[PDB]
Amino acid sequence: ILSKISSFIGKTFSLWAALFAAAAFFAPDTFKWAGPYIPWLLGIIMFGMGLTLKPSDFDILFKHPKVVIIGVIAQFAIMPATAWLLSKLLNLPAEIAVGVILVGCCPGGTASNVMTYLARGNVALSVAVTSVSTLISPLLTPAIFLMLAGEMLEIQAAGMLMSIVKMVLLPIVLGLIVHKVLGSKTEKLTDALPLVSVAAIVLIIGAVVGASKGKIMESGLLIFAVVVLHNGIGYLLGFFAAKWTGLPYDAQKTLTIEVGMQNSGLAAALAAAHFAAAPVVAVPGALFSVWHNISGSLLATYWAAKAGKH
Ligand SMILES: CCCCCCCC/C=C/CCCCCCCC(=O)OC[C@@H](O)CO
Ligand code: NA
Ligand code: NA
Ligand code: NI
Repeated sequence: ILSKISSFIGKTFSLWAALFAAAAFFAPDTFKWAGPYIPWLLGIIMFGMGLTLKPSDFDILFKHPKVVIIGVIAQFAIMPATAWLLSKLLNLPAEIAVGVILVGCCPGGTASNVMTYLARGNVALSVAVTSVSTLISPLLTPAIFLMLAGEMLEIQAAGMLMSIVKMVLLPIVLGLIVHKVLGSKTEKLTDALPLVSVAAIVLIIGAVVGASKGKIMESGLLIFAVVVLHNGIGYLLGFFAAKWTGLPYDAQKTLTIEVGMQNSGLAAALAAAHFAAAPVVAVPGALFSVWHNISGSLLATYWAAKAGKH
């Protein structure tokens, strides 16, 4: 029972998130109790990621490091640069540009693992690239964010590294330990992971939307269009990054999805933690978490149909 509702909730995530977002846009007091808990809500999500990691998920890293490295490089070369170029070309306000760049600087999101499966790409590659990007993000996300956004607002890069360590790295390590400890019984914790992760992230979105209602009223449509462009250009450059390195079609699909899909929950949590007096900074991350599941689903559905799915 717990499993099949998890799949339905997974397929309908953007609808649930959109309704919670609407509820927060008309009743901000609704989810403002969750604001202070955003880092912990993300911590739970990343704790779930650690519970599902296994040593065989890194077999491809030691057998085929170059393809994995290509994916990780494409992640941190395309999405931060794309966020900066969009911010400059569209002349976005500093607050919004910082939040868009912040999203672009985060690692990939584990949802890319599922979209890659649905798209019939290389799932082992998707899992490896997301895992590696995530584990090195405490160093790379602040470093790139500092370089691209440091002239817009004051950035405490070392402080953000420690935030990622506490919200990402330690929960993952706790998840790895708990799993090595529990062994096979861990399946009974991960049976709850999809619904818990969905509840946590919609709470983050609702808290972010409520705190920035006024800014969404004046800039909500602009931010949405930037997210669509940022996510979409990611797919495009990820695809051709794979094609021009000579990788096969299944890997092209994987890195398309890997690059365009982001750990946008982390971007929202970092903005809440470090830019709390500017709530709109977290809005790009919140919207990205919704849109990239819609866009990734459309892309995966398209590629599955091309691969012969009835
Ligand atoms: C369902 C399984 C339950 C297992 C629980 C494991 C979760 C462990 C996660 C820990 C992550 C905590 C790191 C969170 C610590 C950083 C929070 C912070 O300092 O920012 C200030 C905020 O209050 C601003 O809003
Ligand atoms: Na992935
Ligand atoms: Na990505
Ligand atoms: Ni048929």
